[PDB]
Amino acid sequence: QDLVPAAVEQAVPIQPVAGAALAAPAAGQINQIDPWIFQNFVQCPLGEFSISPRNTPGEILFDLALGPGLNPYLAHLSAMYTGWVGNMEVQLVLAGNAFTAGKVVVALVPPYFPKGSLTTAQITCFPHVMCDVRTLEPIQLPLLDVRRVLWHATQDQEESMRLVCMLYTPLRTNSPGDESFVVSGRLLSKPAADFNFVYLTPPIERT
Amino acid sequence: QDLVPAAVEQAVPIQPVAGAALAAPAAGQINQIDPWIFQNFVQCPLGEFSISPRNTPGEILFDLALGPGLNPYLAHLSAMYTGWVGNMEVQLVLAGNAFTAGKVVVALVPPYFPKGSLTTAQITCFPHVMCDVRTLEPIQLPLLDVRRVLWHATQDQEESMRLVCMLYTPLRTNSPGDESFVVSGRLLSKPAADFNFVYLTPPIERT
Amino acid sequence: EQAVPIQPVAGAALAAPAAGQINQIDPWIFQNFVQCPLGEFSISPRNTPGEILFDLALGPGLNPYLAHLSAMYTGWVGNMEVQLVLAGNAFTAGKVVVALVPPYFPKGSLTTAQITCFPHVMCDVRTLEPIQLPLLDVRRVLWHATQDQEESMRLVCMLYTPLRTNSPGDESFVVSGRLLSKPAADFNFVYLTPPIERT
Amino acid sequence: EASGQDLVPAAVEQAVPIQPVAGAALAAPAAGQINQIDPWIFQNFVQCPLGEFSISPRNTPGEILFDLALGPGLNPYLAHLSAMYTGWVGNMEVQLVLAGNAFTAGKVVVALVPPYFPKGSLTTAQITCFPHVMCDVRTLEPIQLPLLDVRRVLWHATQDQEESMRLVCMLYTPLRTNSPGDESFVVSGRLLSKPAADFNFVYLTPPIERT
Repeated sequence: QDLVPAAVEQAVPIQPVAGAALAAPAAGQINQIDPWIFQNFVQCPLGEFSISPRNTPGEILFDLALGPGLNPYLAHLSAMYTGWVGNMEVQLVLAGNAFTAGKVVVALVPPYFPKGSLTTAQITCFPHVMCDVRTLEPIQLPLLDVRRVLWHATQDQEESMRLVCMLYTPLRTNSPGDESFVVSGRLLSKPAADFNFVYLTPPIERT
Repeated sequence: QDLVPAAVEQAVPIQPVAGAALAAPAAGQINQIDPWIFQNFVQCPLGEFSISPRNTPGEILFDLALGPGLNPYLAHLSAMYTGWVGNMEVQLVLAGNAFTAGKVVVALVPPYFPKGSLTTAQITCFPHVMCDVRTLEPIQLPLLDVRRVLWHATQDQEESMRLVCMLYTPLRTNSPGDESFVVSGRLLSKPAADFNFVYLTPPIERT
Repeated sequence: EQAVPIQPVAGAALAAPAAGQINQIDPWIFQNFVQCPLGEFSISPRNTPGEILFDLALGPGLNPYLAHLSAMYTGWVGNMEVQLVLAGNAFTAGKVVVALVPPYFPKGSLTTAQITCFPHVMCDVRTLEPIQLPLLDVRRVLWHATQDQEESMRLVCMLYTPLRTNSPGDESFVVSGRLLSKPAADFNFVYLTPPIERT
Repeated sequence: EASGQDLVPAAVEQAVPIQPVAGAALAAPAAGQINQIDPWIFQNFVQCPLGEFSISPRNTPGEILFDLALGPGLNPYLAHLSAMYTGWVGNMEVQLVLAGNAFTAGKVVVALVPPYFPKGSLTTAQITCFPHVMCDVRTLEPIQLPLLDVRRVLWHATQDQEESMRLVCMLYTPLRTNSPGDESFVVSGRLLSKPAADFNFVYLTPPIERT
């Protein structure tokens, strides 16, 4: 006998990817960061968007890319280093009342996947999480570092794992004053447990 | 003395059915699949429907059937094999605001049950789960493999356990702009812990 | 050469608990390869590769003695053992592939490439000894019923690589092949039954 | 024309001067998932998609009989699986079937040209400069030979624009026959393949339709 539940958490599963352990011998240095940067999220420099009843399902709300540019602290430290390697952790927040119905999908698109058009039927094929616009609490995901190079360079804009958000179900409400109720959405990020820069360097302050 | 609670999870109970353990001696092979296919749901190729205030209670919203056709990964691997056996796991998501009231029932209709008309009084007789249209999180169910044959054939459209969704309680709202508020609904699926194909075969790509 | 990527298929040890009886066969029948009813072909130098030389499914109809015994029982189950013979001297060249298609497969054309994807063997036309290989009873039911031909595992023989020989003014020197079969160690009939007249 | 041993059953694998090459073991700690292909695929050889070719007595020494690059496009199974993932690692094992008639004669050469080598000419003067084998068109047994993943990065994207150690078989000596009558046996050569010990893909993706 057994008993299967009918409601479980989302909890995207992963297989741990190595950070500095791969880039160690081929890098001149391995530079730590302030251990408190791992300790809270912070709004990504571009983590801003807004859903609207005039968005068709399938539209990509945002498409971020793993890197130190997702965290204003890492973005500031990146001026003193030539490259980076490791994982990060993102979270999303929405602003919707009980009148807005609709669901979006946040998926972890890997690198080297053909950058083209994604259908709603495809977006769920990736490791993902489904979030409806009525949620109050933030929703987090691990941005791993699937890569075939030992460590990326900061200033060269390497290709890494992306994170895409698609409007799964058409956002629609009842008929109060609507079509003027953009659901705002924000993104915050913080380095995962295995993030660190690669080579100390004069702060060039121009990146 | 004792104390019985008043609110528990749904958690449909099961008795484990054997997968490859039955089909082992009478099959030429037993082919594994990528162990990561077990690790996330993905929208069923036909997992799309929509409830409307113009649906009478009793209407069947969808009726799926156990098989590799519920998962685009299994559906793709099925071209290299002649048959399959095992269990799967489905989940359902809805898109409703706080104004839509109504409940549906998801039941596991067994094979060889007379394919006819099901009343609302009957739908709850099966192992089922009750879901109201206001739910935010997905709701999952185990699609077991009740069968009297050792293993089904992929290309012959065998008869297996179905999964039916009936509008239990009439979906109705208050009176904002309504009758134009179809509650979208989607289905995702993934192989259970005991799924595998039966016989390697040139990929015929035409199924 | 009897090494194909296949598992041992249980027969008559899987159908025993649900069969009323398990009837045996005259053991002499186990010791004589008999010509299958359509297990014969003849390759010509102009036969294009990819052709189907023979195709035949497992069942009691592959053996005259087994076909005669089938009229006396209700069901049958078990494997068989076949061998291919080719008539070619040392001055030939060309290959023939023999595959084991599963007992559920969309019928139609098979290119010379797909035929290799099954558990198969490749055979040169210069092989003296008969090529032996098993015919296992892959199935979903326990034991097949004698009075209705259901899907069973089939042998398919495809001309893989064309024939390269000289030939005199006549008659182009075909390479003829034949196929013989016999019951395996655990081929049995199920339920003794009065032999109905039109079987 | 007969079953005799007047042929060259040179199934001998001359020691190809090349070290072993690590496969998926290098990309495992860099892939976010755990992936694995059907073990039965590792069992039997199968004709490569473009696995057929033919040698005519009018072919000139130096003509490329075939030139095929390492990747999932060498097995129907692997090619079908490659539509589900994004990236692949590992080596391959290839059998060459050259069992021409006993009245024929001629030799070809198979070489493991490394990546980043300029494609194109590959003249007969330099085909032997690579780790190679010399094969006779009258060989009975299939000639086994490895296809290692000599690479610069961890894995190759399943979109195989990458550079992989391609394998090239070139006609070395002209094909000539010896039978007394008005006919030169054109020999039909085949190519079978199967994944090596630790060939593997990396990251699951939606199985695109038009691969």
